[PDB]
Amino acid sequence: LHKEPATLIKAIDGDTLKLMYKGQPMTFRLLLVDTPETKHPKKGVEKYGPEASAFTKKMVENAKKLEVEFDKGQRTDKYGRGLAYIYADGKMVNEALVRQGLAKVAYVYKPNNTHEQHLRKSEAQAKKEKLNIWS
Repeated sequence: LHKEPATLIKAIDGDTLKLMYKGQPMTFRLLLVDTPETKHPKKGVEKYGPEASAFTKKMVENAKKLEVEFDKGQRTDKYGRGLAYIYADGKMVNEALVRQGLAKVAYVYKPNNTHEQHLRKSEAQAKKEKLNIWS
């Protein structure tokens, strides 16, 4: 796996970003994590949804550098969203959310599961610490 640069256009939700990648504007979905949603009329603003969204937003907006890292499987989902691990100043946004109890590890689709065990370890720790959704 390798990292490539991207530029923030817009943070949309806890787990969805609009980036400029290879000169094109693109929506990215964070791989392997589910954050509570702010969107949807069919749900509403779920609990911690707003918190997860502010966390993702500040972490990507305050970064000097953003990088995207595709996994080994498909790189877009059926909605045309890029599927990637996102890094802000070298720190993985997907892991940060999980480590804070602001996201669960998603149902996983091989072969797009390279950082699966890393994330599940951060998730067991946030659980252990009873943070946010594990409160």
